[PDB]
Amino acid sequence: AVKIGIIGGTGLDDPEILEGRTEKYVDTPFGKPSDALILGKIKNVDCVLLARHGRQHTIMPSKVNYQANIWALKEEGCTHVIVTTACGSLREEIQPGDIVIIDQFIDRTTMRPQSFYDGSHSCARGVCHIPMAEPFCPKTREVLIETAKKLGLRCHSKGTMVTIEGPRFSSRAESFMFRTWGADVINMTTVPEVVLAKEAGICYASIAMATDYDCWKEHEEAVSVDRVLKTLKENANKAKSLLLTTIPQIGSTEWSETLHNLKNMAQFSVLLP
Amino acid sequence: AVKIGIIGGTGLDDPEILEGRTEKYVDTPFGKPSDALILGKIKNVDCVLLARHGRQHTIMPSKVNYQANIWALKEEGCTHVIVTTACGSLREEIQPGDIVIIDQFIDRTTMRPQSFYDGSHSCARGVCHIPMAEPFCPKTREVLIETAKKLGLRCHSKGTMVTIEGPRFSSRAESFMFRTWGADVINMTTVPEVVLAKEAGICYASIAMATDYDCWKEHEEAVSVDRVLKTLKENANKAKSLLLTTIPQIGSTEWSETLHNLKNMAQFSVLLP
Amino acid sequence: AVKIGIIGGTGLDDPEILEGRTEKYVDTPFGKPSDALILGKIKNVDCVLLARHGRQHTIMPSKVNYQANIWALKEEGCTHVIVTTACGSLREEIQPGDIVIIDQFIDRTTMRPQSFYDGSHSCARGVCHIPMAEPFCPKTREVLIETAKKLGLRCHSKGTMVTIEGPRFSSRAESFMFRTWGADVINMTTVPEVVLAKEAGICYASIAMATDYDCWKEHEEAVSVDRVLKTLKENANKAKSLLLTTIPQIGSTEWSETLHNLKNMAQFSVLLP
Ligand SMILES: C#CCSC[C@H]1CN(Cc2c[nH]c3c(N)ncnc23)C[C@@H]1O
Ligand SMILES: C#CCSC[C@H]1CN(Cc2c[nH]c3c(N)ncnc23)C[C@@H]1O
Ligand SMILES: C#CCSC[C@H]1CN(Cc2c[nH]c3c(N)ncnc23)C[C@@H]1O
Ligand SMILES: [Cl-]
Ligand SMILES: [Cl-]
Repeated sequence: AVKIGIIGGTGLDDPEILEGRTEKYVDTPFGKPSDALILGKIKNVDCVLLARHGRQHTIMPSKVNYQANIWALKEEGCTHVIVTTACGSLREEIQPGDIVIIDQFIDRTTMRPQSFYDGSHSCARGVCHIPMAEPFCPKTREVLIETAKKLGLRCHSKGTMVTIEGPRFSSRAESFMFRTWGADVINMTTVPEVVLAKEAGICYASIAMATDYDCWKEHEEAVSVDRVLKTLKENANKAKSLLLTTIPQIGSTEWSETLHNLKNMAQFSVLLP
Repeated sequence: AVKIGIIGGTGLDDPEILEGRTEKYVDTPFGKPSDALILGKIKNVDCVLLARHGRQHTIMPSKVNYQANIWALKEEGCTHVIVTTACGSLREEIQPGDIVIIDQFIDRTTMRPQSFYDGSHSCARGVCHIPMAEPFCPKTREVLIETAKKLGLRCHSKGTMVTIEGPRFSSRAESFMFRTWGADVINMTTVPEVVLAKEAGICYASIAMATDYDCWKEHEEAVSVDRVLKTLKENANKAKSLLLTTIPQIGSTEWSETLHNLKNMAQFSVLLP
Repeated sequence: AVKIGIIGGTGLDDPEILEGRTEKYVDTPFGKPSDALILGKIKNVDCVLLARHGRQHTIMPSKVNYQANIWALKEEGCTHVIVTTACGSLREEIQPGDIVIIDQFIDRTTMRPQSFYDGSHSCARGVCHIPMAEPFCPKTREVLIETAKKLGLRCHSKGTMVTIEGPRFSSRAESFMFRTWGADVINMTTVPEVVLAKEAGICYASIAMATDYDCWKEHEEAVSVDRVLKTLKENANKAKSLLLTTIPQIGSTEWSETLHNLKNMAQFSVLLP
């Protein structure tokens, strides 16, 4: 049995993707999630949708309760969390509207708790050092890549996401710099969402959608809120189709070994007295 | 009508630059500014001076209330904010005593709010993502550069400021590293001052004064508090002359289109529900 | 007269190194240290041992009270602080089990106070900007290197430690990146421990022990908590022997000029009104 958590990002957090919807507000040991969980189905598969920034997009990236969001999805019984995230492109070949099925990150955040195991919660006791060599589930990523090909979508099979704190966009010097570090796309939300999913033993993958070329590339429209939202208005349907078609495929294969290995990694990352 | 906010940095925060001075303590939604606003004039031009670290230099860079400072200057009616900032040189050609009219930054701060739009203040509602491609006003910078040439000052026309959290100085490995990233000068205060000025719709520019070569360059005196203050004692008059001569030139040209474009950029960076 | 503070890191915080042990719990203006001070001797030399993470390893790196730990050791009268720290190797030639007598750092921490002089404590008044060009005591390092050679240990004479916030391990993209920045080893605790020791006027040195190759190097066992603790179980005796044999050598040479120079650097880093 699988259950798919969906975290919707900017422009890309649409409840109408699920059939048989029911709204459920929850609390967690780490506070309230961004908004109500939306429970529902894609074909025969149970899903749980959550708007990263709230359904009215009122929560900036620095203030998103990543702990509560992941906790809530875990507690509802999710085996997988597949998210969407708008991003800037740091590579000529990654065009606005393209999907990138990211496989790595570089952290540039500064303000965010990255662990459940902070010494202050009885529900997460001990000192936990989660491995991040392979932060995203490669099996979930594989299904996303295969499905995007079946849909004929422009989709990059890997990529390194640099996650900045924000909410400001990057300077040009920063944009240039991130290119030298080997970053391929830029956003404000992947870290610590991916990290906490891993501590939760959840298969996590990210549908990154390029919306702009940040500010490094000449003769392109400058990143701005309006430019991002424009690209998403034009291209959001592709992320929706990809979730709708991927999720049944996840539901039809066997995940017990993958989930057991993740559970083991998570459990053995915690040192108790 | 222009009104010029002046934020004075280390060694470079002198009330006697203004004629017809009056002290005004203010409060803001983000707390108290570093010290009293000093209201006054340079020739016919209204100005507002504020000591970044307080007039006795009692507030370390991490604890400066950048939000309150920018808010106070905005509320007093400033159209421009021209600041001074001491810095380390990361380039042989940038000698101690030189001025750099910086045009870019790299953020290495970790502790600082970078936005007015934190979800907690009625005066700044919404989610704001300000563009930082061009963080400094190029027209204000142009007048500073032109004026420095008229004064015969050693002045670099551009440069990338890496802003570290401090209050410690950088290690040698860090200094080396920042050079590879393309940083030209190093300080602890540009970020988030520049960012918040942009959200405020204010033309912001920075008179950076090199005081040392940080710790990368052989056979130079090591950076220390005493070395910084020594260089400033010797060279502060140049920043003073540059402000005194630049500000009347700003006052004599037309800023309405520049200010309108900045106001638009700022306003359209905010998403409301 | 010398007195050697010892901070023990992961797997490497063993009270039985000291003869004539007495436990002493203390408080400081910055809160409680990680655990009781253990007072005792190595040959004729007074020492003070403190477990960085508490004796049961219950305090994650982000939550270690670096200020209290250094303060407590200073207040007990330590002239030197020699620490152990497990780390990942970022260089082929630094093999698991090797010691590195690190001489530089790159900060990647985000959550940590790095100064005693925060404006909130009467015991540390003023604005302090400590120089970090040479963060570790070269004389203490020299004795460690010489002693490791006398013991026949695999020991690297220098190295740059990148200190990450954690508690997660690095992604592969990050690991790759830190290699390009010239980092040689990776940990979560050197910063701000080294910085605060310098403000305290204490000779600080670090016995770094490589436990893994992080996640950059093919055909090596992946970093995990279990892998780290396994390497330490196998190799901790080497750090113990090195402390036991180094400390008497420190005790037998003259430190007054070295300590005076450090005290001066620390004192002149503070600006008062
Ligand atoms: C309000 C609103 C909507 S626009 C700002 C969103 C989009 N997101 C991703 C993003 C898209 N382009 C980016 C870029 N160039 N840098 C960082 N992040 C991004 C970053 C913010 O969460
Ligand atoms: C107290 C006092 C006066 S000296 C410390 C000031 C100077 N400033 C700028 C600065 C000058 N040189 C620097 C360097 N090498 N690194 C960072 N920042 C700087 C950083 C601190 O705010
Ligand atoms: C609980 C427990 C014991 S394992 C986690 C410890 C070891 N330490 C140093 C360390 C060893 N290898 C590392 C690596 N690859 N990255 C960062 N840090 C490290 C980082 C954590 O404090
Ligand atoms: Cl923080
Ligand atoms: Cl960084």
